This record gives sequence, C-alpha cells and structure tokens, in this order.
Amino acid sequence: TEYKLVVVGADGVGKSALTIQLIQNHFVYDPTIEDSYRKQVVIDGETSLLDILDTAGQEEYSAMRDQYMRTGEGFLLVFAINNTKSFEDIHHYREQIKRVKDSEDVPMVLVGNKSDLPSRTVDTKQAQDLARSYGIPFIETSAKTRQGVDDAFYTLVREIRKHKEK
Ligand SMILES: C#Cc1c(F)ccc2cc(O)cc(-c3ncc4c(N5C[C@H]6CC[C@@H](C5)N6C(=O)C[C@](C)(CC5CCOCC5)C(=O)O)nc(OC[C@@]56CCCN5C[C@H](F)C6)nc4c3F)c12
Ligand SMILES: Nc1nc2c(ncn2[C@@H]2O[C@H](COP(=O)(O)OP(=O)(O)O)[C@@H](O)[C@H]2O)c(=O)[nH]1
Ligand SMILES: [Mg+2]
Repeated sequence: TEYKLVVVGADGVGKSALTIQLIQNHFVYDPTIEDSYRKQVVIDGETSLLDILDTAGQEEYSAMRDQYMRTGEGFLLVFAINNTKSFEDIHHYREQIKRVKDSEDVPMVLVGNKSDLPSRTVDTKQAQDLARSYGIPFIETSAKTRQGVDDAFYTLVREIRKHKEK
C-alpha cells in the first residue's frame, strides 16, 4: 500500500522542516528545493509507504506542474501561526488542488505550524473554523519540537482511506 502525499503552503511556513522531521527525525533547508521522500510506516495496523512531495519553487502553472500535482492523493495545507498572510493564502492552495484533481472532496488536512513560537497572529479558533468550512481536520504542529508531526501525516492517510471508501 502506498500513499502520495503533497505538502503545500506559503514560503517559510515549515513544509521542509515538517517533512524532514517525519522522514529524517531531526529539526533542520534550501528554500528553493522541491524534493520527494519515502518512508515505510504502520498506521492503525496497516503497513504502508508514504511518498511525500515537499513543494517549492517559483509560482508557475503549466501542464507538467498540474500533472505533478494531480498525482497527489492527499495534501497538507500548511500555514504558520505567526504569519497571517500564510493563513490567508490557504484558500488559494485548496482551490488549486480542487482545480487539478477535478473534484470537490480531495483528502486534505489543515496544518498550523510553528506552534512552539510565542508570536502568534492566527488563533486556534480561526484555524478550526476554516477547517470546519472545508470539512477537513486541523492539526497544530511544531517541526521544532515534533509536536503534532506524525498526527498531521497520519491523519492525512486516514482522510485518504475514508475517501477510498466512498
Ligand atoms: C502549491 C501549489 C499547487 C497546488 F497545491 C495544486 C496545484 C497546483 C498546480 C500548479 O500548476 C501550480 C501550483 C502552485 N505552484 C506554486 C505556487 C507558489 N509558489 C510555490 C512555493 C509556495 C509559495 C512560493 C511560490 N513558493 C516558494 O517556494 C517560494 C520560494 C522559496 C521563495 C524564495 C525565492 C528566492 O528568494 C528567497 C525566497 C521560492 O523558491 O520561490 N505560489 C502560489 O501562490 C502564492 C500566492 C502569493 C503570491 C501570489 N500568489 C497567489 C496567491 F495569492 C498565493 N501558488 C502556487 C501554486 F498554486 C499548484
Ligand atoms: N520555531 C520554529 N521554526 C520553524 C518551524 N518550522 C520551520 N521553522 C523554521 O522556519 C524557517 C522556514 O522553514 P522551512 O522548513 O524552510 O519552510 P518552507 O519554505 O515552508 O519549506 C526555517 O528557518 C525553519 O527552521 C517550527 O515549527 N518552529
Ligand atoms: Mg522548503
């Protein structure tokens, strides 16, 4: 069993740091580099391979990019709790996913990262309300302390399994 997971969101939210915590178990990363990793995990008793695409690069839209994004089975929509503009951008990323997947119910999880920082600008309640409006889970994370990291990825695999049952 394999799951193709894609991590999206604004520059500097922690996409690479969350990916590296899951894959390499340490808190680290060249902001311009887009790369993929695999990890074998057991989630709710099921062994699976997670393929994680950590997105980066210039904002560009093309047939090849719409094709690389379309292969994602589930998406983490990551914002940083100290960056209001990254939270405001979440609607854009959710819309792009829905556009390339040609579907209204693509597996997604809303992730509020940098939960260890004291300089919060986005309240937990604003994020919970946004996730409820989308019908998706909201997970608070810190790539620095590892709070919520496995929960964000594993919850996205559970969202994919629920979608496969429909
Ligand atoms: C995600 C997607 C997507 C899906 F999910 C699903 C399907 C897709 C299909 C595609 O064809 C295409 C995409 C898709 N690719 C890329 C996107 C993107 N990138 C990509 C990443 C994320 C932000 C920035 C630019 N990125 C960076 O890596 C920025 C840095 C690290 C900055 C460096 C540069 C050197 O100097 C120091 C800083 C960089 O290397 O350029 N930015 C935006 O939007 C940004 C906002 C803010 C400004 C205006 N713009 C419109 C809204 F207002 C939001 N969207 C993107 C996008 F949709 C999708
Ligand atoms: N304190 C703290 N810093 C983080 C956390 N996640 C990422 N960072 C830092 O924020 C910056 C951007 O992180 P990065 O992973 O490159 O973001 P990306 O551009 O979304 O890939 C780096 O300096 C990271 O070390 C976190 O949860 N807490
Ligand atoms: Mg990165």
